[PDB]
Amino acid sequence: SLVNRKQLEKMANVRFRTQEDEYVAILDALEEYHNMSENTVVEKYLKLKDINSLTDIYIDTYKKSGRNKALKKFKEYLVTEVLELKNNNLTPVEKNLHFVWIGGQINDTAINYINQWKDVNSDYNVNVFYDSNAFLINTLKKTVVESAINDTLESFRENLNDPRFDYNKFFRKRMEIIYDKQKNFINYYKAQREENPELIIDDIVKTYLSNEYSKEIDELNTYIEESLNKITQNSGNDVRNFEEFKNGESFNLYEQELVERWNLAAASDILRISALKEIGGMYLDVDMLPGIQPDLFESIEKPSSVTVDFWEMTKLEAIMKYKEYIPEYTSEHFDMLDEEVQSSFESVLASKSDKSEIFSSLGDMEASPLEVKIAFNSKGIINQGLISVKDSYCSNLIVKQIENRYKILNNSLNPAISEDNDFNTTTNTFIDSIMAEANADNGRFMMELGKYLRVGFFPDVKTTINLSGPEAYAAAYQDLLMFKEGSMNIHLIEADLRNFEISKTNISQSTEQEMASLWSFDDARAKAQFEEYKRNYF
Ligand SMILES: [Mn+2]
Repeated sequence: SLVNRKQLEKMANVRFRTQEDEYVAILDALEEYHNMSENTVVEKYLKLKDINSLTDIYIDTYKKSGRNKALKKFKEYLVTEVLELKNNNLTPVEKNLHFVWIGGQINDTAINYINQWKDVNSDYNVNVFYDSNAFLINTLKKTVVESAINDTLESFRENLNDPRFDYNKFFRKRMEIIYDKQKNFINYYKAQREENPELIIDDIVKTYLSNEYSKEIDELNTYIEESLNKITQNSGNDVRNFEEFKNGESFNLYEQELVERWNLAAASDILRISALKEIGGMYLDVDMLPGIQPDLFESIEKPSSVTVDFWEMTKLEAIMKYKEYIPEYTSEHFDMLDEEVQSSFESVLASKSDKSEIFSSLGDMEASPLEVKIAFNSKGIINQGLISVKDSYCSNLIVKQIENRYKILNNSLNPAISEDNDFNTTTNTFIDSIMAEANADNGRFMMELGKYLRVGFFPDVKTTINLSGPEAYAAAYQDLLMFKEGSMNIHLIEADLRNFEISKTNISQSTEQEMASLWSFDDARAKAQFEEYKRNYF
């Protein structure tokens, strides 16, 4: 239990000192808190936050007071009480599974993974959010990028052995022309939406592709038709009917990533947490699979010669090898096992008859109305999996985190692009404003924001992480545990964040597709990629 009024008066007692107005404010607030056993969890949290805020104002008011030590310990006590509130007051999690595939056609292996979730979760409603107006964004990005690569490679022309025409110069010029093409497109798009507001993204993109890159409108209509057909046959849920999202203050951010930057990952980041906040349930990336039944392989000890991750991949590859639920799944790891272990897998799996003996079911999940739960990998939290009751407190904190970081980004970015200038001068105005607005609390973050316009077209850019990805989740967690909003500099350690992990049993993250998805544009692959562009062009 949290300390009561008398107990804090004893902790925070200083002889011959009268009780100040602020102090009485703290003690009254604590007394009121212990009289809310019949209030909602959120209400109790808010009272704990009002308490913490009052305690801070007292500490700031009487800086060298003798009560500050006890009151600081009381702050710690408040954080612990919040953890107890989150842990001892659970609610049902709405039985929804949320996936996102936007900007193009969904491939067969994604639908195979989703189908696994469907098969062992018949009681859960499944949403695969898509954007029916924007099936061509990825196509636009691919063709603009390919055109930039050709322009740059021609730009090198004869001097290929000139050492100062290296991959760095290649990517700096390629970025320049990509930026020109991108702002050309954004201008045409805003012109069209002014001239004919009836038009949707794909009309504008299709006629743009026809005019500027000689693509065939008929082929693009076929591509749209087939993509729409495939996703609607697989639980498609159109984001253009997501009214709460369309009318909220994150929709313009979603469309910024979608149509201005062509970053389908950033847009999926924006959307998944709004979906979660409005509907509740569990969000998954399409390369995640259901958790394996815990006892399924209890009889097979993991050798010491293989890492934990190796063994996880092995389990899945065995299941797919002898049950064939997903065709063409890899066996790279399973095949490296000694013959005896291989047969242990084969026999355990021949023992089992129905997929429900291999994959577990989510069932009836419950969570705190304060929290959203996130997955973990060896590098920390990752939002490939999230669990939340509808309108949870943390889902609001995460939405606010993302909207505020975009506020900071766009406050400096929008003035620079408003002047029609090239990539380099635009970057200079933009970065100048960033550094002007930097301070100790947001320094690291701003250094990341600096690379915004290069996201997706340059090696070693980590802006999305800081803008819409895991950093905003960690920032929201800190907001909760600090009784504030707007954290920019994360000091929570892994033990703090573990208070929000999804049980390992609810997701299989070690899949073939996700190890594929784990590649980074690391500036060695940039070198290699340059080498197969000049090898593929000459
Ligand atoms: Mn992934």
